[PDB]
Amino acid sequence: DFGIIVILWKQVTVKEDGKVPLEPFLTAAKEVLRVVDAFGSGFRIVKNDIAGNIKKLYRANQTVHAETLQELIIAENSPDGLATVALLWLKRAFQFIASFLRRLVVTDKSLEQCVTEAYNCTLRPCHSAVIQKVFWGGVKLAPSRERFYRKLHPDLNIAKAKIEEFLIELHDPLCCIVQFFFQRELEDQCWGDEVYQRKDSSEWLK
Repeated sequence: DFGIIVILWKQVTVKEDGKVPLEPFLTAAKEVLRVVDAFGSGFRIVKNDIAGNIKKLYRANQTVHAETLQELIIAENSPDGLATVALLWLKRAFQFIASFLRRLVVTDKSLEQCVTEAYNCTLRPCHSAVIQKVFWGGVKLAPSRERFYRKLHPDLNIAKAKIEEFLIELHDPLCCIVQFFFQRELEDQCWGDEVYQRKDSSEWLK
């Protein structure tokens, strides 16, 4: 039931105030692991990374009881806060996953060049040289575009249709966080996928 990812991210409603709901965002964040599960063990860094992040956000949020991501980060007011460093990395991961899945659903480039350009414009600068080698090691274990699609949903056309709707819904909450971490001067390395990150949420398809 991969399509559930579309519905949960839609629940991450960013209205005019530009705030991201904390619980709808985190439930939906957990369903993104469906992506590293279809990629396989070579995505361990991304899988464990996101996971430790979804968990740490819950752990951090407590006495603060922030309702949205914005309020939670404001309460810590510190680049080294547990929740803030965690969301910086979680966002970077979805920019990567977003930058990746797009290069897969619209362009005709291989999955390999896909993981490369995606990584190259997001997390690569954030990884020490030794960790970059672990990631490239993991890309050696990558499926082809078709096996990737079929591990998400038995029917290729649906899996593809459903990643497309997902990317549409992940867009504003993720981009709200991206632009927000800069307002707080917390992002100095990861720029992400400029196209996907352009204001419109369906533009990147054309």
